[PDB]
Amino acid sequence: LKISQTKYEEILKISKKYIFINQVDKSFHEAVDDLNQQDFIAVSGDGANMGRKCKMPFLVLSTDHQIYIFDIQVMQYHAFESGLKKILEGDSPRKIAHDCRKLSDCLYHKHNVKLKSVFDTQVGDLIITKNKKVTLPNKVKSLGECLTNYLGLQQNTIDEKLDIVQSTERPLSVKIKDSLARNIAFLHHLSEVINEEMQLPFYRGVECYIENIRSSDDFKAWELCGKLNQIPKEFRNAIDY
Amino acid sequence: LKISQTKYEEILKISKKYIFINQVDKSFHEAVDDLNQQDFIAVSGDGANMGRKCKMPFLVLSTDHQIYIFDIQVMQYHAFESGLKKILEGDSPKKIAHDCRKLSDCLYHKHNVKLKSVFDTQVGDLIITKNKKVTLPNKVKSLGECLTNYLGLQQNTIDEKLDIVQSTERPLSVKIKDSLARNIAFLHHLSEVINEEMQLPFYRGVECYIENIRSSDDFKAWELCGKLNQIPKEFRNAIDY
Ligand SMILES: [Gd]
Ligand SMILES: [Gd]
Ligand SMILES: [Gd]
Repeated sequence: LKISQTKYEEILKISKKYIFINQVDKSFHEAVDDLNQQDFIAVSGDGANMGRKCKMPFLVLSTDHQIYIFDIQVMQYHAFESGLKKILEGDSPRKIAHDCRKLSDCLYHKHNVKLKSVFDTQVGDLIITKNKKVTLPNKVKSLGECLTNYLGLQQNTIDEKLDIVQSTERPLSVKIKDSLARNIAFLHHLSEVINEEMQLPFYRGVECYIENIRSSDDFKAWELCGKLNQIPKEFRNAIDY
Repeated sequence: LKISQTKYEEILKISKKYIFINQVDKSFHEAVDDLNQQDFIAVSGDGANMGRKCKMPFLVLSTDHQIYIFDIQVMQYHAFESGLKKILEGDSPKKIAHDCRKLSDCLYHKHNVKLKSVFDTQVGDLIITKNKKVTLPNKVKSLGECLTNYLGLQQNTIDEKLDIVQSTERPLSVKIKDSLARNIAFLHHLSEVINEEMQLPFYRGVECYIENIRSSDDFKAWELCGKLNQIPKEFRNAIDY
């Protein structure tokens, strides 16, 4: 694990505590209001794996503290008109996704929802790789490959083959709901790690600031307190790469 | 304004709804628990403007939704031993600051708190500027300048010269509390804007993903659904500058 044991356990608990929503009722509106209080929500690709060829049977969204499964098959367009569309189309919250290409296609052509304002962790991995290796790799990384690489999770964490027929059977099984929740549970976290890893020069510049006065002897420190309109002398080399 | 009118009004409300804490009591523990639920908290530089030369009379911390003013002059080290130290020295939450140089100095030498894990918006404006202009500027930007530049706020938003004598008199005046709260109110939002503006290639790569399949005709779209281990054909061009 590259995440803490504490944080891992907290996410595992979140994975078990999902809320399933299959009517536009008070729990729906409470979910929509919680999603709208966040800077970032995560959206799973589960349910959109055929792009524009098929409607989504469900839509999995989370905050950093709570996972929601919306039963799109049963609520139909009502779930979108009652708040999900504005969430997905709006600037805020930003949507975290891992490879939103098919999600975007499915939402637009099957649900009339134009996804906008996304943090894509697959794109982030490509940016981190380019920053390090100068050129892009020839292939992209799966969500599970990223969860292993960035968080240290075991290789089998994501259930990648949900069965298309069971996903459309109702009542929706507990086994499928539990898989959907586990498959989204680490995505919020992944995004925070990838965002930091994208910004290595920035973070070196921060570390220069945090130390610049604090580590100096008194006379030096007092001289620097009078020169705060200036960049620290070691800053340019710090952020260099 | 470069922020929405709605968001502006939300932040001005937060600025008025601060909580003042001057004893290690139930409100204090409530605040520490709230701050520890967050990915990011902000920390104002107000109170630390002489670095190591003087103790902080107050410490102002905020979440995205709530401002807290802690009376360090009255609580003294109890406030740090009761939860503030671990917050400020821990990896999580990350602390947003604008120019943490003196804050870091004061916290360590006057309060035995080693600030760690910071997102510094002054550093972030430097990174943005270097990205755009190739080289670093010859001066740094104040918090007020960055608020105007990035959020569109008016020039006099920050009260940059708190009255030293009223800052150490108790009861702490409403005028000083109100200033302290106004001076931190916009810092969380500033950090979110600066974080996005640091990452322009990333965001163009994201827009490439959102459009790649969605904008294609059906034939192309379906071919692309069979080639998701590959990078979109225009992605390099998108992320190039
Ligand atoms: Gd988080
Ligand atoms: Gd309370
Ligand atoms: Gd925010």
